[PDB]
Parts: sequence; structure tokens; C-alpha cells
Amino acid sequence: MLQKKIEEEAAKYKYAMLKKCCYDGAYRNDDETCEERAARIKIGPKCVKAFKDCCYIANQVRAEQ
Repeated sequence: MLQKKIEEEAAKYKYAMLKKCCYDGAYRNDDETCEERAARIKIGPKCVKAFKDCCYIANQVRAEQ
């Protein structure tokens, strides 16, 4: 489900800001609480969704590397 939601936002690359909300979740160099920062990233419902699923995969690969 999580990877499928990344794919449904980051497939439709015409929706540039919303897949870049994904990629705002994917720059996991903060290591603290990304959902408090995406309480501040309030740009749209799809933006928080892209951000949250990308942050979860990014956090779980950061827990590995």
C-alpha cells in the first residue's frame, strides 16, 4: 500500500508539487519527526499523503543506511 501510494503520486509527474511533497518526505536527513514538519507542510491533502508514505520508506531505508 505505502509504495503504491508513492507510485500513484510519483507516477503522475505532471503534478509536480505533489510528487515533490513526496520528495520533501524522501530527503530523510532530519532524522527527527517528519509529520510535525509536515504539519507545517500544509500545502494539500495529497501533499501530506505523498510526504507521509515517502517519509516512511525513507525512514526505514535510513534505519538500514
